Amino acid sequence: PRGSHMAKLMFDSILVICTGNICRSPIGERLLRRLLPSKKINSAGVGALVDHAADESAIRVNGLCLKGHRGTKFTSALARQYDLLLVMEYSHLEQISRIAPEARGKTMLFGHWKEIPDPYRMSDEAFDSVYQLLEQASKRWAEKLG
Ligand code: NI
Repeated sequence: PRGSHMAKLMFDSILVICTGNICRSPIGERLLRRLLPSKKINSAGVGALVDHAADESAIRVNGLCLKGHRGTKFTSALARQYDLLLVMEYSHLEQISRIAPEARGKTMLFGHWKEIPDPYRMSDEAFDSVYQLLEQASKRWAEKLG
């Protein structure tokens, strides 16, 4: 979990997790990717829309592209491939413990330095407020990991 130059040794892979894997986690993944170019950053959804491209609204919103993103179901097998798991909603943690018991010990909230709301099927203003949350949350994580 901490706390400096040591963090770079402990976490080289990060799994960003939301519900549908077409709004929140796609954005968070891309944000962390250009902040941590050396790390393995992917995403999944506890109730993902498998093989679905990123949501239209999420795509619209700063200026970063969601290139080649497809919906990915979260599985214990997948958790086994990542040092750190970041979830958007607190409910995800509980659903993670249920799906992958071994992963719970290595999962925290995206924006640990409050949870991020589900923008799915909401106004563009909601996507902006959420995006803002994702960006600043992604920055606090970038510094806390080098
Ligand atoms: Ni479909």
